[PDB]
Amino acid sequence: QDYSGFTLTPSAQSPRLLELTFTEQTTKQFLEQVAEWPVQALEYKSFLRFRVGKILDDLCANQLQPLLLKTLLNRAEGALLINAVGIDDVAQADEMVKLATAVAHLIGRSNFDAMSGQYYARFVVKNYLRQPHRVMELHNDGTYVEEITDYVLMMKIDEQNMQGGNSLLLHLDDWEHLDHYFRHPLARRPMRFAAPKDVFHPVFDVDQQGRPVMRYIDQFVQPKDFEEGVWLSELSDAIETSKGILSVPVPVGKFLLINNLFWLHGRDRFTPHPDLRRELMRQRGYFAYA
Amino acid sequence: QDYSGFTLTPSAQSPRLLELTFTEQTTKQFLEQVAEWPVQALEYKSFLRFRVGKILDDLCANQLQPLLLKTLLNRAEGALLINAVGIDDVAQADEMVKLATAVAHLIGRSNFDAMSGQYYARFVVKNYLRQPHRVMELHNDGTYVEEITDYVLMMKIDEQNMQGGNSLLLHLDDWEHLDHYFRHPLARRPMRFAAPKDVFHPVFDVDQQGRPVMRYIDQFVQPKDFEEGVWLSELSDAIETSKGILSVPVPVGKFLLINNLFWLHGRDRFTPHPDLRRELMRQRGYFAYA
Amino acid sequence: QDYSGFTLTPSAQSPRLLELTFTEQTTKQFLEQVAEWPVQALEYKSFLRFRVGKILDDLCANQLQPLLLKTLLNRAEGALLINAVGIDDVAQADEMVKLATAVAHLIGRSNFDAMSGQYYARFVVKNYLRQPHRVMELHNDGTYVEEITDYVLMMKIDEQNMQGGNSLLLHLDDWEHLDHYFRHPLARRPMRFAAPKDVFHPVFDVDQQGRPVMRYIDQFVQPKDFEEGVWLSELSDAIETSKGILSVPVPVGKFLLINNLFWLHGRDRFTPHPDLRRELMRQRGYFAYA
Amino acid sequence: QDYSGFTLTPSAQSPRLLELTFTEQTTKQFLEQVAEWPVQALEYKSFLRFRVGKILDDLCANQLQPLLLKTLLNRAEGALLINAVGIDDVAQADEMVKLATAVAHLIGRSNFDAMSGQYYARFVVKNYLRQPHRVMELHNDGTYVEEITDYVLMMKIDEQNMQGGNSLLLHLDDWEHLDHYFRHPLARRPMRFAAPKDVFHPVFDVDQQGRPVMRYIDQFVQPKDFEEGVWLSELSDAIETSKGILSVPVPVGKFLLINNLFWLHGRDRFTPHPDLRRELMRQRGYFAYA
Ligand SMILES: [Fe+2]
Ligand SMILES: [Fe+2]
Ligand SMILES: [Fe+2]
Ligand SMILES: [Fe+2]
Repeated sequence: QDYSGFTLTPSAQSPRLLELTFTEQTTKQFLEQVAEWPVQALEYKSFLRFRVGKILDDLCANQLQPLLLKTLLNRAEGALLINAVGIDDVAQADEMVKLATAVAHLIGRSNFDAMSGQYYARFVVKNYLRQPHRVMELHNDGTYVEEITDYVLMMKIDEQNMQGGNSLLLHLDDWEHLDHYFRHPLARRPMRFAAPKDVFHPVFDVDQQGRPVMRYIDQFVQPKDFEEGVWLSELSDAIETSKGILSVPVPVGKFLLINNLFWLHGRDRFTPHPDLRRELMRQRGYFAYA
Repeated sequence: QDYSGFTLTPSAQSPRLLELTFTEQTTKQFLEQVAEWPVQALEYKSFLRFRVGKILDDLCANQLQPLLLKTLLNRAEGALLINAVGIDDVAQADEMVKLATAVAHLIGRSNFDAMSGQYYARFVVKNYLRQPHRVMELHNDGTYVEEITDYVLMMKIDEQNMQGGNSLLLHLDDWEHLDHYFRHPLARRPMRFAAPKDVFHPVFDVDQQGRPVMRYIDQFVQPKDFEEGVWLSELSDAIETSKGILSVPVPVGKFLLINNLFWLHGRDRFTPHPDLRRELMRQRGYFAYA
Repeated sequence: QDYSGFTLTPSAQSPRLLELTFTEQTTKQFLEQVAEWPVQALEYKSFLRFRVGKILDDLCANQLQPLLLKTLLNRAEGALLINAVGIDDVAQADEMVKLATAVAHLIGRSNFDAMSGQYYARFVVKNYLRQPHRVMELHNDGTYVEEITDYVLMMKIDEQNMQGGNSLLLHLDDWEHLDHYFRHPLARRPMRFAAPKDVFHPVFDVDQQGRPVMRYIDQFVQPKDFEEGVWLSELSDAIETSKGILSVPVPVGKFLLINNLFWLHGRDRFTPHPDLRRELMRQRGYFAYA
Repeated sequence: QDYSGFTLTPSAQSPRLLELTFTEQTTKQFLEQVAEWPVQALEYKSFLRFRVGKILDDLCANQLQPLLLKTLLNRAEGALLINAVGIDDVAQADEMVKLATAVAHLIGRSNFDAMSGQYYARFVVKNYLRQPHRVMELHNDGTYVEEITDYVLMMKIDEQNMQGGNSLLLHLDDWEHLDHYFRHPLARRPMRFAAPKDVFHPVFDVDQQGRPVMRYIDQFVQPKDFEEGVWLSELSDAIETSKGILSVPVPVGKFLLINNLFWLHGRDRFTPHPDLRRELMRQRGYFAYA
């Protein structure tokens, strides 16, 4: 398939993860057509988040939106690494926020983020949970609020003096222990989840066709007793040692966009360096389509 | 396996349907040990329904109850035809009610039946829905009340001048159109069900492992529009013409006991005869096990 | 416009009331294709009401359903007189119920009727509210239940020795006093309505575009005081003396199908005759369309 | 004061009870102007109850309605005996229902009556609670339903071979034991009232100015214990032996209309006679005024 305005190819890590790259021409026209709205105008007026999405999609002859949706909702796939030729440097952070906003608002809506007070959040890492030699464990987002998070978007804004730190991904259908954990008696028992109002939901559920989906994070699940706590500790080990995990470099200017129901994500350890600098932007939300 | 007090063999119709026959000795001892409780005492005091179950199970060295449960809950099976050597005539109707009560109360509890005002009901057929030349369509029981019916028990009390009229059975896993109907967009949409307070639930759902189960009856489903109504009418035809349907003679003194979640049941047409007489007893309820 | 399977022409009474007549060929094929479902099967299985609708629509090359909907929802129209060549005698009552059922279930669903215990009701008139010399006052149906009745269907099944008795119709946009009553302070005040649980709603409301619609009947409105009661009594007189009222003979085998939000209906007086016989069928329900 | 269409004079029993008599001319014009509505039309269409009220009031140059309201709401009065010259015989029962309906619907609305299924009820007495030698104890109406009854209307339709049976009345401000019972600790304690859903309210309350009002009947009050029951039994005796009670003959064609908050009513004993005949009509409701 030859698409209008972008190309599409499988990643080096997995055929489940597709790489979508906007052509230089699409990128220039996009930036020109959204220059009248600074990032602040997107912050203030949520309708402009959808408008910039429409602008990008029209520049791709209305082929982008159905491709995004089909890829993210397809159980066999459900993940994209996305970039635009010519947006690849920390000095273009505003342009990166604009691009990611447009893509996200073609498939749904980005929820309010408590860490920033906006629909997206940016974080800066320089040199117990912020240990460089520790892996951030695989998890799903949104486990401690009532409404389901359908997607997670993570964009690399900057990277300096950085060895390691790849994003880690696990698709449930590549996880060799899924069948063992999904069939356990505890799998579909509602458990308490709390951040530091509590919600109750199981670790596993099923999609419309009956296939397993997952809502799990070690930090926010609150086992009520020994039985639950021992089972969860083993679950954790069975995720973290999986042979199906992907290790994905996210270069500056690219972002991962993944279906949060059947992908888990995390982050690899990295080398400490006095002049290390890593900057990320995230957006999480719900799918909505006509 | 040689069981104590009963034998067990697959039916002529399907390996999914097992035939359990209590030996003559078990039958005589059972009747002796429950003779102090007439059927009326079972009607009045629901604990005696469980007591007579315990009596039958003890006579089978406590092998009956786990066999019943495992067979009814096993997706590959989930149906029994049950009888007792020496109970085979309409004059022993009381003994038949006692036997069926004991078996049912080993796996759960029989619900109140509006047609009789008791935990079981008996009906007598002699010569538009009571047409002999019409098939009673395949359906699940309990579709129009809030709590799920897990089992259906149908016992033949009497049969005279009767050609045809077999019980019809369809296990979902023998139904060739299951995949087509379970994946349709309407399959898991809650629909209104009413008898002649309304409840809302879908036609299809899933068991704990994600496999399809069904709660359907043509008469009590109330489609809200053309879309729903046309789809249900086709569903009906796809059930009634299935090649997977079993045709099971139920002789006097035997009863079918089936898992109402993944078996549908109905009844075949029969020949009119001036001196026809058919008498049935039913019991429906929920599973409960330690 | 030449339609496939039916013709369509304005009535002698008003361009707002269109007459739709199924051709003889459509009628014969329709009756052949629904002969396997007697009226009782429609009573028992509500999905078959939609199926017979689909059968009629397919015979009209799928032109009937969009024509019905557009006519009934069009403010300038909203009423049909409908018949089928060859169905015109009391001996074909079953065929008349089948036809009217098919048409109704193409535009929505007919609600349960307390007078019959079915989705339609038939009534037989032979020789204070059943006085022949009295007009049945113009009204809307469904005024004393919570959910809105969108349509009313009234079919003449039989008529013998009958002088007068036409159906009376008033479209709000032909009512010369609408503006006076819709602007009164009482027009949009919720009032109590009860049949002989009470509901509360105003006599007037507005459609989506802001135009007046009405939910009124003299018998079931319960004014709470002198002010309300005097105003309603004048409203009544202003309806009953309107110059915009239509007088429509409904011959045997025809039925009126009207939008109950902006049409009121009633019935004219008639001559007593020892051997008078009039038989009607009604169906009332809600619109539903994809 | 000379009123238009009626005269007004204090009763022989008490200055608190005024007698209002419609003149012969007002009566004839009233009957002429309401002849198009039989009593059945009033039953069917509650707005006509208010319309006939308007007709009577207009014939009294709009002086009747404010006189009715002021008299019934005035604490010093609150009771009327009402009649119309020329309506005085059982053969004019329909005219009596029309008159009483008009008066009542000028001051409020008559509630549904369970004994008749209509807004008024008629009863016929001929020769333990229906003993002739027993007094019907003084009480307030409406004590066992949630909403307050503000007025009681009792009209004599017929009387034959009748000695005694006067209506008994007690205004709270003529009751010598009021102060003793109103100040008791139990006076304002909510008690259970039930007819043969229960409501809870005290025996005494206060009007807007802080003056005592009463909601009491011996038959429907349900004391919860010895304390309540003994106090109520003494209350009863203190009402029934009061020196303030009025004894009012109600002749055929007249009706009492009383404020049910500060008047109690009952009925005196009477002589048995083989050919006794007494016929009453009642209406009870709430006040409503602009
Ligand atoms: Fe995360
Ligand atoms: Fe059944
Ligand atoms: Fe009507
Ligand atoms: Fe009373």
